[PDB]
Amino acid sequence: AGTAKGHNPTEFPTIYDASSAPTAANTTVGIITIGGVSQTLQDLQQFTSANGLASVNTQTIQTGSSNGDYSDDQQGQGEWDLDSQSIVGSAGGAVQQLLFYMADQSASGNTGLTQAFNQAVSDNVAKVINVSLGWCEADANADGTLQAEDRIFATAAAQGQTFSVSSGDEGVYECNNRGYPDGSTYSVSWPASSPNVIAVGGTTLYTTSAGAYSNETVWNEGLDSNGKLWATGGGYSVYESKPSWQSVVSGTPGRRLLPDISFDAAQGTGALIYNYGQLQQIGGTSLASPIFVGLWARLQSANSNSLGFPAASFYSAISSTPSLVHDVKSGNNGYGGYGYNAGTGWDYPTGWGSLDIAKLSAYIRSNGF
Ligand SMILES: [Ca+2]
Ligand SMILES: [Cl-]
Repeated sequence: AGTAKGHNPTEFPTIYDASSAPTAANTTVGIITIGGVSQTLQDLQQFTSANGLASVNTQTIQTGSSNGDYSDDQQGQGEWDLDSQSIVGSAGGAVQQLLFYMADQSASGNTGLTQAFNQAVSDNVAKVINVSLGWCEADANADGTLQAEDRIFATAAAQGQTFSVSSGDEGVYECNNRGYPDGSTYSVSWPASSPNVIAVGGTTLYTTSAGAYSNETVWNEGLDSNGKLWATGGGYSVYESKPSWQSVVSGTPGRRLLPDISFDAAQGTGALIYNYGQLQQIGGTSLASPIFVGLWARLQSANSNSLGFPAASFYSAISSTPSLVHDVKSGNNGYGGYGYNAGTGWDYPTGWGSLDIAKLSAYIRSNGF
């Protein structure tokens, strides 16, 4: 029902019932990037100015060597643009500060990215940090990246910071050359599979003619011209054990199940983003995660930044309180009859579904989080 169309980031508060919440003006938000953000900061200025918003206070942080390579990755600017504009829109147009934690591009292995995570945790200034990135968890495990980075995320959670991590864009086929159909062989992304982050999957978002929420289905846009699947990542880690709050999803393996929650990701229902000055309609779970980050930062500002890492509370609250979410029920995250199916309650494509922010805010006021 409803219509599939692109959306300005300033629409996400209306869509996810956040208009009545404070903005994130009292919460600092981080974004992990690969390389520099010089064009992204110009695109952010275009965004805030076009939408008549107060300018956003930004900082850029070289997280690795002094002599590292923090040049702009040109294609990457569109990703940091998606992240930053979607955060600020979802946040209601205001964040206290946006911190870009830039990974060194000339560091060995995945150590530039690991150092960017590390800096965000060590500084402990951002309450919420967006990670619109990932790759096959088995590859991360094989070279020690998984173990090194999980230590950092564990410190974050203990400090009360929320890392939000996109679940992936390959459906169940993350490890098959990043999204080529592979029958019944299913896999998941890192760092989404960490139990120390909030993993965010993807929906197809339908709105009414007045722009209200109508419905969400699983994000699955099928194959591109290369034969690669575009769909929400979801499944379970082969390595990470199930954190005990996930026990409420009965009949699942003893592994970290993902995603936790989901928001808009279909390109066909995606965000209108300024990229090198030009408006483009962009999706991915790289959209869904920044939507969560901006919305969650509103709830942090409503609660004096006192909400800790929220995974356990999400699973207890939502399992007991279905009115807190839009439960996705239709669609699949594979191809050719394979993959996981959405269904009643928690499912592998979408987790609990999307948050109804004003309802969650009322729950937190009554019950804490
Ligand atoms: Ca569901
Ligand atoms: Cl845990």
